[PDB]
Amino acid sequence: MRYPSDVVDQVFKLPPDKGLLTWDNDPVACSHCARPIEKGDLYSPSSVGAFFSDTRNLASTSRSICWRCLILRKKQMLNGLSYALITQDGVFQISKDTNKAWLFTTPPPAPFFVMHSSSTMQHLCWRTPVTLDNRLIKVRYGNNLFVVRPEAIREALEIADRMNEGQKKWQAPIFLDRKAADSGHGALTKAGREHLSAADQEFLLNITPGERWALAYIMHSKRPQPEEPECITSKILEKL
RNA sequence: GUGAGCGGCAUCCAAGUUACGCAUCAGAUUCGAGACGCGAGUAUUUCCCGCGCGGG
Ligand SMILES: [Zn+2]
Repeated sequence: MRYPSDVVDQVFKLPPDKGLLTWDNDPVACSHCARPIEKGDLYSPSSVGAFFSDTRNLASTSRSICWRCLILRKKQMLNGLSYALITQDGVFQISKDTNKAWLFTTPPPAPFFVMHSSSTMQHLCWRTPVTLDNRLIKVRYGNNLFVVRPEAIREALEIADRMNEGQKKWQAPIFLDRKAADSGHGALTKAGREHLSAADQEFLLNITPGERWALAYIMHSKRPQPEEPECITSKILEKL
């Protein structure tokens, strides 16, 4: 899998819609997934409407949308892929905290896309870049493009465990917000400020925003136990 | 063509109501406007201070 639109024909196996124009000009990328639209490929002109708030994330100004993206842009597809992890095998739901911990500590090997909506409904799937290697996971949370490294997540979890192994009252070394919205997101808490060594503080201050967002779900007083998410592509196909 | 470019934390809200610086406490005890200015002592030079003259 190479493009976000590749999930349609590879895990949803949906044939293209009808009434679609056929490109008969010089190739140009899809305005959504940057996929080339060569001669003979089925496309459709852009008709996003006045409620499209993702003009900044458009891959190109070609005003053309491939059929895979047209399938992806359906309301049933948007709602189904709000908290979805699309691997080669199928589509899983990472909405639960345990699923997030499993994904960010024991990721699947194959290429996969990670989606997470920050609101009721958002355009995600055609914006998420593919994660080619599980060591450098690219996560699209709403409008933010996050890079999550599972090794850094594990190291931060170990740092917290060493910090709070003895004290009965568990305290978060770093202030984290699940929405990545608080003005104190990523700042060191007091307990971590005078209970962590210089190296651990330096490591905590030098984590990517995506790692802070992930730890905002995985790092708590009682760490969630990782579990495999349930397959969802059947539900999405049935509702489509 | 710096994962760039583009993007109002913004709108609305009474610190207010009620409350005695007040009650009590000698500026008192002693003592004169009534006393204080020379009619006090001889005759012509003696030791001396400034130097004929000032002066013990
Ligand atoms: Zn596309």
